[PDB]
Amino acid sequence: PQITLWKRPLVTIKIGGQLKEALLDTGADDTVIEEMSLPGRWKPKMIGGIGGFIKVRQYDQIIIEIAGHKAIGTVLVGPTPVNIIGRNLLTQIGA
Repeated sequence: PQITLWKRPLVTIKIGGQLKEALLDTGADDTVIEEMSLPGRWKPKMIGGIGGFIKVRQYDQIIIEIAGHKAIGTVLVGPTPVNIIGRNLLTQIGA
């Protein structure tokens, strides 16, 4: 089975005690989470640039739990299929 590597189990994150599945993407500078409802204040955000033009919402005061570690920062929310993590969180963990 060398052709395919079993690789250790995937990775999950805990937001408010909720279990979610997300993939790591070093190519993503920021983090985007599929559309969902969350408690607390929210703000409308728009994206354009090149190849973009959709309205999304974001949260600027939420806490994320990773590998039993607490972290506070901005967490952009969009209609993306699932959740994707960018360098913002990847580097947050440190080395």
